[PDB]
Parts: sequence; C-alpha cells; structure tokens
Amino acid sequence: LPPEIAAVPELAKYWAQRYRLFSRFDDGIKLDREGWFSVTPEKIAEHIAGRVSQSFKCDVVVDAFCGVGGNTIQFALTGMRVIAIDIDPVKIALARNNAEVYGIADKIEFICGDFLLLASFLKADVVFLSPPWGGPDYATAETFDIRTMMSPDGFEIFRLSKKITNNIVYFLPRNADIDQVASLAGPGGQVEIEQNFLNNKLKTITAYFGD
Ligand SMILES: C[n+]1cn([C@@H]2O[C@H](COP(=O)(O)OP(=O)(O)OP(=O)(O)O)[C@@H](O)[C@H]2O)c2nc(N)[nH]c(=O)c21
Ligand SMILES: Nc1ncnc2c1ncn2[C@@H]1O[C@H](CSCC[C@H](N)C(=O)O)[C@@H](O)[C@H]1O
Repeated sequence: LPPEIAAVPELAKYWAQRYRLFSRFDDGIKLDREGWFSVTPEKIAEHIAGRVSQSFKCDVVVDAFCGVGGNTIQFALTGMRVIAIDIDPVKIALARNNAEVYGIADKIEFICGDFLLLASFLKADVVFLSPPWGGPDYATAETFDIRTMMSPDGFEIFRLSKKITNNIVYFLPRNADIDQVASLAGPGGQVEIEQNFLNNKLKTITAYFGD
C-alpha cells in the first residue's frame, strides 16, 4: 500500500480499482490523494480521446487541468500534441512520471500554471476541461451547480476556453445540471453530451462543444 492509500480508509476503493484507473499501474504509476479521487478511469479517458481524434481538428489539444495525466496520456496515445497544464507542481511531476510509464511523455509539453491566466494567450485546436469539482463531497449535492459549487466557476473556465477555440470538451459530475451544461453553448451553440459508464455504473458526463 502506497503511503497515500494506507493513510485513509476512503482511498481503499480507488486502490481496489487501480487497474481500471491505469492498466499499466504496476509499471510504476504514481498519484497523490487528490490524484486518486480525480483521475479519469482509463477506459473512459481512452473513449474521450477517441471521440476527439474523430470529430475535431486534433493536432494540438490543451489539457487545462491535467492532474495526474489520465486524459493527457490518452490524448497523446492517439498522436495528438498535448499541452498539459496544472496549477499544482506536484501534479505536473506525477503526470510527467505517468506519461513516461506509458511511453508518450515526448508528445507532451508540461506547464505548472493557472489556466485562468494562461488561456487568453494559448492557441490550440481543442481544449479539454477536467477541473476540480470539490473533492468526493461533490456528490452530496442533489444537483451539481457548475456556477456556484465549482471553483474556478465553470462558466468562467468555459468563457476563457472560448478565447482559444470553439472545440471544447467538458468532463463533469454525473449529477451536473444538464440544463446549465447545455447553456454553455450560448445562442445557437452546438453541444452533444454523453454519460460515461464503468462496468454499467454511471461515473461522470462528458460534453462536446463546437463542431
Ligand atoms: C471529485 N472528482 C471525481 N472525479 C471523477 O469522478 C469519478 C467518480 O468519483 P466518485 O467520487 O463519484 O466515486 P464513485 O464513482 O465511486 O462514487 P461515490 O462513492 O458515490 O461517491 C472519479 O473516478 C474521477 O474520474 C473527478 N474528476 C475531476 N475532473 N474533478 C474532480 O474533482 C473529480
Ligand atoms: N486554476 C487552475 N489551473 C490549472 N489547473 C488547476 C487549476 N486549479 C486546479 N487545478 C488542477 O486541476 C486538477 C483537477 S483534477 C484533474 C484530473 C485529470 N483529468 C486526470 O486525468 O488525472 C487538479 O489536479 C488541480 O490541481
């Protein structure tokens, strides 16, 4: 048991599913507490990367809140050039380690920085958004409000992302207000949504914007 894992009872279910999180976990994958709670399970990340490499111009993608690299790794495996951004230097170190384990570190440029302040000066074909939702407690809300229950504010993250591109992918809680999420598209805006499942269990949603 890793120190983070042994330290807390609530991390036991993430450890149990370590291979659903990273298939190559035993090849030296590392995460911290928040990393465990937040990492996109591999099958879901692979699915999202597949859809992106299908329906969008897909050369350069910004992973704006890259965490431990769950999504970043999957984008890189499809051959997209990724700009991976996280405000936490520890996450960047973890993500860099995990990308190497998967043999695609060279496909990625890592930035420790605040996406909110970088966005206006970034250029890319696709922006992928997997922000903090407020830890595991996010689920205790009957309906997740992306404006009031998310920091940074979900509409603000989207507005800044729009400076970069119209092709935006938003990774969001399974109890997210779907009316709210859809409204991000604005007037006449295009949006398609999917529920992401792991073993027939509802996990999260992903919204695909632009065309
Ligand atoms: C808290 N959180 C969770 N996730 C993702 O959502 C998944 C499910 O997280 P979960 O916390 O809902 O677990 P479970 O699905 O086991 O549900 P629970 O016991 O009812 O609470 C995690 O595997 C992550 O992929 C998260 N993803 C992002 N991007 N940000 C987050 O803050 C975040
Ligand atoms: N303002 C900001 N800019 C960039 N990253 C931020 C940020 N605020 C928080 N973060 C980072 O956003 C991340 C949310 S969790 C991301 C998980 C990722 N999709 C995975 O697959 O692993 C956290 O790691 C947090 O450190």
